[PDB]
Amino acid sequence: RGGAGTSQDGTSKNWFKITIPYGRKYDKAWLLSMIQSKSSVPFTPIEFHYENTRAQFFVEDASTASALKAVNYKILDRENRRISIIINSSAPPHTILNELKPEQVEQLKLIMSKRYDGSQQALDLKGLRSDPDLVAQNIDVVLNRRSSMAATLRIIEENIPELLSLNLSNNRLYRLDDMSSIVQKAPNLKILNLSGNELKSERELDKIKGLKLEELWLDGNSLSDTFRDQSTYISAIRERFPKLLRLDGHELPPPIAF
Repeated sequence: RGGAGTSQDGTSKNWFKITIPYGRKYDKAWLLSMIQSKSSVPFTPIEFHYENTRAQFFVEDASTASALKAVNYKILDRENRRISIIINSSAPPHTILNELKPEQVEQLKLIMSKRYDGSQQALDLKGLRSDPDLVAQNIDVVLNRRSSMAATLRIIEENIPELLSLNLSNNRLYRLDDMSSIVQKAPNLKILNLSGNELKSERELDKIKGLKLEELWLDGNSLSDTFRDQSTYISAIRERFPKLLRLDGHELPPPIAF
């Protein structure tokens, strides 16, 4: 019965992840022998596995896991470097789990660099699906999904803290919640896009609102056939993005102070 880790969640279970930076540079048998010979207590590798250049295994007993953190910088390999143990709390064996793992990310950062420009900050991050490089690479970075879009923005934040544009059309993407943060990450972002995408309810622009968009786009989206004339469009849209100046490529009449 219930005492310290039952099949009924919210128990004294608690799962972890050991991830060893630069593991696959050693014998799955050696490395695991040492990360023991120095461990206060014995343990039990749960679903060990490599990933690019790392090795990472889960644990259960919160006590076990934590006695490995003391194995940190203890083992000392061939070339004479120090093994490094990164211990982190987490979900059980490959729980549902979504997102992109460290590699792909530090890999996505590349498509962008070769995409973002410093002449005009034009991060023509357009149609990423149908795109070479990542093309053929299991690289299913789908910006519509919070996950990608997430990192996708973390990089803009982390590397480009002055972006002035962000062509992002066509990328079959609907809910605009996820990229809600951009307002903080992409301040100077003046222009933007969402063109030929998939946005029915203009009520989305309400989310990404905070962008003083001295220019925008928004056609191709269902958001089209759901309005009166090009006037209800402008008049609506124009709200969230007042100082708006251009749109979908056509001329947009002057502002209107008071």
